[PDB]
Amino acid sequence: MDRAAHAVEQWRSERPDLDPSSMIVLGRLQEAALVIARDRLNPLFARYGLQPGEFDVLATLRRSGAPYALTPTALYDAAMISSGSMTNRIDRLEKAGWVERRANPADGRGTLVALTSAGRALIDDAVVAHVDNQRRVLSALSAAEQRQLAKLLDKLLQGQA
Amino acid sequence: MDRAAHAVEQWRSERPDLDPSSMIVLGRLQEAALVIARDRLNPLFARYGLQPGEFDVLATLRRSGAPYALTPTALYDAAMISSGSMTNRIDRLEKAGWVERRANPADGRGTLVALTSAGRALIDDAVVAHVDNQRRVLSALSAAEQRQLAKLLDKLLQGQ
DNA sequence: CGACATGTCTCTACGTCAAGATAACTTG
DNA sequence: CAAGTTATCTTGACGTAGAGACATGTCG
Repeated sequence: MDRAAHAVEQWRSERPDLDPSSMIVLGRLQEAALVIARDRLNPLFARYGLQPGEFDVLATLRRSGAPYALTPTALYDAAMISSGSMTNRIDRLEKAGWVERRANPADGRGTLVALTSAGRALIDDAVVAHVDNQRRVLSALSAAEQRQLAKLLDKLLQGQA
Repeated sequence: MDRAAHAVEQWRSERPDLDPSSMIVLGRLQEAALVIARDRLNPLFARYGLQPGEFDVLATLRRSGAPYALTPTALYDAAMISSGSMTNRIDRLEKAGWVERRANPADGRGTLVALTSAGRALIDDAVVAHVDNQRRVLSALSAAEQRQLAKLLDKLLQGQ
């Protein structure tokens, strides 16, 4: 029995008026996200000098195509964090020399965050190591099992939408 | 296309030398965990005056049975957080009157964190709402799909 | 226009990790 | 005993939400 299953057995004993079965799937979802980030993905980003959120900004800039420049709002909408938290991520990356701010010509309120050449070289390198890492994380599942997990998670996400 | 699928399409265009397929399942895993906690689970805990980690401690104490008393170590092992972070959680709950610290008779180094009557009443109500909340969250999946999701996540966790 | 909305940062306040401290426990 | 380990808290550092501030964009 894993953590989620054992916790459900305790609740079945302590509150027989309750059906706590839902705790298994959602507990394992939470635990999987935490463990995979903490033990597998984040140490790799750290070897490149990046926090996970910093890797995410560089990846979002890079995959958006030349000239690898996005507004803070596009970045925080993509990252699903607050505007102020995105300011902090940009500040860290800017000080490290991986991105550069400039005025957005399209909007007087705006800023464009752009990859530097050094930032682009870093993420171009890290993304390959990252995907290799992700594949190893998933290797306990067959190809078909990974596809079905992706489908089940999409159905669950569409449910929230 | 959802967020993960669109991100993968961008990578396929920008780095055709790369196979970014793994990003779909792991991106959706991360997004699902965040969105469900942010939009569904954590607001409910807040209605009871609890942070998610505080709910978790009270739940761990309650489900362990009378006298609902566990050591900080048993708690932080169950929560998968560090010892110092568990101190903070206990501090918040104790100040709020939901738990009480006492010396552990079994270990001179140790403490027992125990539910108060008010803390037990709080978690006994909140856990019912929480389970109702979880079931609605999962209602987009059939019973068989939820079982399959649970099995696939267990296989993935054992892999780690 | 003035009223309202948005982009973005600054700021407070909090949960978190890891390192360190130290009393007490374990081991041999 | 003497050395090593564990329980637990304290502490510095950092990411985070979201309120607030303010310049600039949008609306009738």
